[PDB]
Amino acid sequence: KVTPIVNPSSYVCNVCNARFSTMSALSEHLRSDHRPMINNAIRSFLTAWDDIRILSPDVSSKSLSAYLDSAVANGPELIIEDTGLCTSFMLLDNIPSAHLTKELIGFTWFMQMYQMTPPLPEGAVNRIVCMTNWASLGDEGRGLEVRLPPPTDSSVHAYKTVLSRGYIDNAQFNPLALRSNVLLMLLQFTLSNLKINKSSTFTSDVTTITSGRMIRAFEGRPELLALAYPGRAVLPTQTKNAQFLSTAIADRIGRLDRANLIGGEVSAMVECMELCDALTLHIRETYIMLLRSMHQDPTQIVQIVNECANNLLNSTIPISLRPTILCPWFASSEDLRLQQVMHLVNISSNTAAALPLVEALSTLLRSVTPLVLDPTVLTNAITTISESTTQTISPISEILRLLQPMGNDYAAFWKCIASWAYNGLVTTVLSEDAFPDSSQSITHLPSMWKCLFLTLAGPMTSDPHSPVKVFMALANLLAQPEPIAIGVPGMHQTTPASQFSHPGVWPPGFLNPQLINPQQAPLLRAFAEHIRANWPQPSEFGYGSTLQGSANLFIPSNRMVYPWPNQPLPRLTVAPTYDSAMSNWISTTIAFFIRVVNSVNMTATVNDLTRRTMTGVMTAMRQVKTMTPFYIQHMCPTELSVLASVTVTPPFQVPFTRLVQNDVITNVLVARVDPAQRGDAAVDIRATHATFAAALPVDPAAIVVAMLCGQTETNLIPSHHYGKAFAPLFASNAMFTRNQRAVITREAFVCARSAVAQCQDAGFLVPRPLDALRQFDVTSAAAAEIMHAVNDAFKTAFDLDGALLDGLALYGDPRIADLSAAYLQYGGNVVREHVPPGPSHIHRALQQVESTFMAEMNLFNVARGNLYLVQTATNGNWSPMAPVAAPPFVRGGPNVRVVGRFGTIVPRPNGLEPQLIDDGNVPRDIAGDWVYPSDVLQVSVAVFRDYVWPMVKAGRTRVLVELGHYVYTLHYYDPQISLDEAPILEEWLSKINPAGIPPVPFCIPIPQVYPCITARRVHYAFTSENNNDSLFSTNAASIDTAFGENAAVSPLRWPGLVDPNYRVGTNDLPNRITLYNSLYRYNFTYPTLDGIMYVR
Amino acid sequence: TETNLIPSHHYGKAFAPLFASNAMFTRNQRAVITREAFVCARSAVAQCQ
Amino acid sequence: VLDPTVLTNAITTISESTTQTISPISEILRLLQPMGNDYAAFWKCIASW
Ligand SMILES: [Zn+2]
Repeated sequence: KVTPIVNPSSYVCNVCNARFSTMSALSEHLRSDHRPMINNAIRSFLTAWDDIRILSPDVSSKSLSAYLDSAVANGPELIIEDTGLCTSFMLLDNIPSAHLTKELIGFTWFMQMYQMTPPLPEGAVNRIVCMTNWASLGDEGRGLEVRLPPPTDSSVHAYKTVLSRGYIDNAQFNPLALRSNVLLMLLQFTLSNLKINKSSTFTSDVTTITSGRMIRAFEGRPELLALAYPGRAVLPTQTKNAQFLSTAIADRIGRLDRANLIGGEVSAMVECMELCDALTLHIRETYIMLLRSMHQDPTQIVQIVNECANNLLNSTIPISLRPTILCPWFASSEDLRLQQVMHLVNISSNTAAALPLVEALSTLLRSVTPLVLDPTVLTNAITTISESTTQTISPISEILRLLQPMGNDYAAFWKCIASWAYNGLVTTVLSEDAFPDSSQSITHLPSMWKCLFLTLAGPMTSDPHSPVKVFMALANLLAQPEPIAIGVPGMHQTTPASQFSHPGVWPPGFLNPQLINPQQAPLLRAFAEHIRANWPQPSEFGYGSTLQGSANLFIPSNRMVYPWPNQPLPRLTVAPTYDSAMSNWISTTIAFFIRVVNSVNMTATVNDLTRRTMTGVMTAMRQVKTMTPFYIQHMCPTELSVLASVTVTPPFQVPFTRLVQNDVITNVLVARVDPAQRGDAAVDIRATHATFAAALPVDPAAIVVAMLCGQTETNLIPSHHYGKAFAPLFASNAMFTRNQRAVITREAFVCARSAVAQCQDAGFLVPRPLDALRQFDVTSAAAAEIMHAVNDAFKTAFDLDGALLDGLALYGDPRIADLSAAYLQYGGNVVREHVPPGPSHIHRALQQVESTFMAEMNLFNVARGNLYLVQTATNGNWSPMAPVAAPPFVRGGPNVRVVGRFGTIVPRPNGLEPQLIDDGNVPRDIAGDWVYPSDVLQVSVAVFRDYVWPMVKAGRTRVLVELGHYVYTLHYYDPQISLDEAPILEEWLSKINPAGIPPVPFCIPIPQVYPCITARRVHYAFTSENNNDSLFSTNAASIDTAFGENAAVSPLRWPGLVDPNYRVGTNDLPNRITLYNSLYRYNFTYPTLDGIMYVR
Repeated sequence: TETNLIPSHHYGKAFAPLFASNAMFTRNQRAVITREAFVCARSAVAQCQ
Repeated sequence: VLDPTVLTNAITTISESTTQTISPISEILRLLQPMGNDYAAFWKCIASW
C-alpha cells in the first residue's frame, strides 16, 4: 500500500476503544493498563528505561579495563576543524506572530515577504537556548553534543545524565543530584566544542550592502550567510529587529587583518568578526593553546627522531620556510608518566600483563638482531674432545643430553633480554625443573653440569635472588663434603635451592665469605669468592630524546639501567672479543669448575681419565669464540635503546642490584588511591599499594647455547645493520601515537578527578564555582557513575578505543583518585615516586564554563532563586521571570514561618482550623506567610495539596518554596482569552514524588502588538530572583509591542556590533556572554612525517 | 549501598510497615498477664508447702 | 545491598588460579564461591548482639 504522509490524528488503544489526540497520551494509557508485586516491576521497567542517550553511567561494565597493543595504536581525533561559525547559542523563536489571533495589515513585517531570510528571529517570544553546533558545518562533529529544547518544552532530559534513571521518572529532574547533572552537561558542552576554527573563503562584498568588505563567503549555504552577519541586514520597515540593527556599525564585519606570509600560499591566520559567543571562542582558543602544547617545530623533531634512533638513521629536513605546520605529537615527560601508571592500573597485576609486554619487544628484538645463533659450534667444540669409549659414563654424551631442546627454543634467550626493560613488572626466574635435585651428589654427573648451566645463566635472568640460587645449587650438591651454616632454621643446606627466594634466607657465608672456613669448606668459600667478585656491574644508558621526554617512573627520564657494563655501538667490522664482563663471567666459572673437577672430592670417586674429559669439555667451552659476549656489551644496548620507544609501551624499569642485601627489590608497587584521604599515611607500603607478581621460568640450558654459542656475519657493520633494520619502523608518525594518547589520558584524568571532587564536599584542591547548587548523594557509587560518565565522554569526544580511566574504579572508590608508584627494598627503602597530573588545558576550560554558567544559569533553562506561590489575580502585565516588585516575605521576616522536617498538619476538632508544625516543632496556623524547603514539600505533597494549597487559592496564605536552583518550563497563553493557572500548577504538584520534582510551570502572556482588551486572570507561580536572562527580544517583526514587556534586543549582548567604544579583542566573559566577537580562523596544513623529513 | 540513597527516605519507607504491627502492643499485654499469672502461681506453690 | 563483585573484580585480576597455583589460592577461591543464602551469617551475627 501507499506509505502514509501524515500521522493519525486519533490514536486507538485497541484494548478499550479510547481515542487519543497525542501519542504521548497513548504512551501513558498503554503503560497504565500493564499495572501486585508483579506489575510494579513491569511498570518500573517501562518507567526508567531509555537507551537513546549517549552516556551510560548506570551501565557499569565490570572489568572493562584490558590493555591491548591495538588500543593505544588507534590515536584520538584531535584535528577536527570547524569550517562554520563558532557559536553555541542559537536565537530560537518560540512563538511566531502568525500564531497571534488578531492580525491586521502592516503591524508585523516579515523578511520572508521580501524573499530574504532574517538575520535575527522574528516572532513574539525569542529565547536564547543552548544548542551546540547548530551552525557548525565543520567536518566530523565531536559525537556527544548537548541540544537543549526551548523553555516551552520540558528540558529535563539534558539534566538526567547521571544519578537519575532508575530513581526518578521521565517527567522529573533530580534536584538532589543537580550539581552532578549540570556539571556533566558542561563537560558535554565543552568536549562537543573542542574544534579548530578554519577560514573558509573570503570574497569582496560586490553589492551595495557593505560595498567592498571582505565578507565570509558562505558559498553553498546562503541560509547561514544571513545569520552570520547581522550587519548586512536589509531594514525595510521599522521592525523591532530593525530598531536594533540600525545601530549596527558598518565596519564590524568580515576579515580585518589577514596575517599572510607567502604570496600564493594560503594565509596563516585571518582575524575576522562574525556571529560567535564569547564562550565557545574561549573553548576554541584554549584548544589551539592545548594543540600548540604538543607541537614542536620541524628543526627540533628531527633531533627527536635521530636521538630516538640513536643517530644511526638517515633523516634529513629541508632548511626553508613552512607557514602552517601544526604537527601535534609531543606530550611532555610528565604526561607520559601519567599514562604509564594508567597503563599499569588498567592491567591485571599478575603475570597476565607483562607476558604480552615482553614478547612485544622480543618479536621486534629478534627481527632486527644481527646475532645469529648456530649451536653447531659448541657441539663441534665438545664432540672433538677425546674420550676412551670403554667407560660406562660418557661426559661428552651425558651433557649434550642436557643441552638440546627438540624445537628451536632459542627465543627464550630473547625474552630473557626483553625482560630487562620490564624488570618492574616481571622478574625472570631460573626454571625450577632445571635445578639439580637434593638427592644426587656431585659424583652424579648430569647434576653437576646443571650447576654449570645455572652458574653460566645466572646474570642473564633478572631475578634478584639469582646469585643465591646459583650459590646454593652447588652448596646443595656437596652438602656431605663441605658443610656451612644456612640462615634461619627450617632452611637447611639440602633445601633444594629454589626456596631461597627471600632476602632473609641468604646464608651468612654468602654475604661474607670470611664466615666460611677454608679449613672446613675450601671449595665452597671460593664460590662465594667467585660470585661476589665476578657478578656483573649494573650499568645504565639513555634512550629516546630529552625533548620528547619519557615514561620512566623510578629511573631518571630518558635513561635505562642494564645488568651489564655496556659500551657504545661500533661502526667498523666486529669480532668476538674476550674483554667483556660476559667473558669475565664465563671464563671464571670454567676456571672455577676446573677446580671443582680437579678437587679432592671428585678425585676419590671419578676416574682420572674421565676426569680429564670433563676438564677438556669445559676448557673447550671456555675457548669457544662466540659473539654474545660482544653482543650484550656493545650491540644489544643500542637496540634496547631504540626499541624502547617504538614498542607500544615504554620500559618500566626498577634499578638492578648486584648482591646487596639491603637493596633487593622485594615488591614493585602501584596504587590507585593515595594514603592521605583514607587514613593510611604511616602504615607499610605493601598495604597501601598494589603489587606486580609476575615471573618467567627461563630455562638455563637454552641460555648457555645462546650465550656460549652465538655468531654473526663476518663483515658486519653494526651501524649499517641497525640503520637498515630500524628504517621501516621510524618512517611513520605512528611512533608518536602514545604522546597523543598521554595528553588525552591526562586531560581525561584531571577533568574526571575534578568532576568527582566538584560533586563531593571539599575534596581535592579544586575550585568549586558550582557549590551553590544542590548535591546530596556524595557516595562512592554515586561518584562512580560520575567518573564512568566522564570516561564515557572522552572515549566519545576523541572517539578513541583504549582503556583510559578504567580501573581507577577497580577498588570501587573513585572519590580518591591519585596515582602513586613505589618499590620496597629489603633494607627498608620505601621510595614512593608518585606522579601528579600536569598543567592541563581542558580543566582550565571547563572551569571557565562553570564560572560563566553561574552568571547565566537562565540561559541553560535553569532558574535560580526561590519560588513564590501567592494568588495574584491581575489584568495587566504579568512577568514571573522578572518580578518588578520587591519579593515578599523573605525567610526570617516579620511573622514568616518555616515548616519542620516532616511537613505535618495536625487536625483540630470542632471547627478549629488545622495547625501546621513549623521548624520549632510548634503547631502554628495555616493562614499567613510560609517558607517550605524543597525536600519537605517532596514528602508532604499530599498534605500540601489537600490542606494548605486550597488556602493559597483562597488568597489567605502565601507559601515560599525554598529551593536553590531549578529547571523552569515556561507556558504561554493568549491574554485575550481567560486563564487560571491552577490546572497548570496542580499538574506540577501531582507529579512531585519524594524522589524528584518536575520543572516549574510559569505562565507568561504573549506580548501583543495591539492595545487590546485583556481578560482578568489568576496566577499563582512566580519567582524571586530576576530569572529572565534568556529572553532575547520580546517581539520582533512587529513595529512596537503594546501589552507585554518592551524587552527589545539588548545591546549588552552585542558590544561587537553596536557599541562604538568596542575595542577588538574584549569580552565580559565571567559575566554575560557577548554574541558577536572578533576571533581568529586558521589554515593549518597537517603534514605527515614524509611532509617534514626524508627517510631512506 | 544504593546508587541513589537518602537515609531519611529509606528508613521512613522501611519502618513504616513495622509500626502498623501491634508487636509493640502485644508485648505489653502478654507481660501484664504473665505477672498476674506469676503471683497467683508463686503463692499457689507457697501456700501448699 | 551485599555484592562481592567490587571485591571479585579487584581480586580476580591479581590472582592466577592455574594448576600450579591452586594450592595457595584455594582458600580464597572458597571465599569467592558465590553459593550463599544472601549472606545470612552476617545478619545473624548482628542480630545476636
Ligand atoms: Zn486500554
